[PDB]
Amino acid sequence: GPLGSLTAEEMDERRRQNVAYEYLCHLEEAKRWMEACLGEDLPPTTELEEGLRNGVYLAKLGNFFSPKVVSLKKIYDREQTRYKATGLHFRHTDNVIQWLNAMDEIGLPKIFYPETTDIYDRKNMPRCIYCIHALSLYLFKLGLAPQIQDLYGKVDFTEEEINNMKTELEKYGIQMPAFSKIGGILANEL
Repeated sequence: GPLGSLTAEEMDERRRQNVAYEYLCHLEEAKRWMEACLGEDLPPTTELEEGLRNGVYLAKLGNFFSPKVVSLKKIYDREQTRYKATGLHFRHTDNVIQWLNAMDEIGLPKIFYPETTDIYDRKNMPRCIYCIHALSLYLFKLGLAPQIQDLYGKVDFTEEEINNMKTELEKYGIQMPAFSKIGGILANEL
């Protein structure tokens, strides 16, 4: 059975940083929209990056709408048991490559062509989240898929995480594009 404790406490009022708090908050949404249509107990925000890095989620997303472009039974029994054990065995990444090919379904530009080098990095992977956000309008373009809503700022976070966020994107130079203007390239060059 499940477990847990009973505690609650905070420091700041609303948040510490705007850019950082925006990043974390975004993740909380990316999972809400994904499960909103799919329907499955997904991991938390602090572990989200740990669940997305796995190709298992890369194929599941690239198969939920385009199960053709993506091979079948690519996922490792969709259990990710061996993963939690130690981590990636240079086999899960395979599912990632497929997801990248899914773009060929419509012929998206290069701006939406994330590399595996970023997906196989348990420290930085903005192109991953960002891309997942654009996928919303993508399907909504050649289909009638739902559109992600914007309401970041309803779920607070820790001080060590938020502060660490802006930090990781202060030296590594994490490209922070405008989520408001994502479908501006593919729209021009159809």
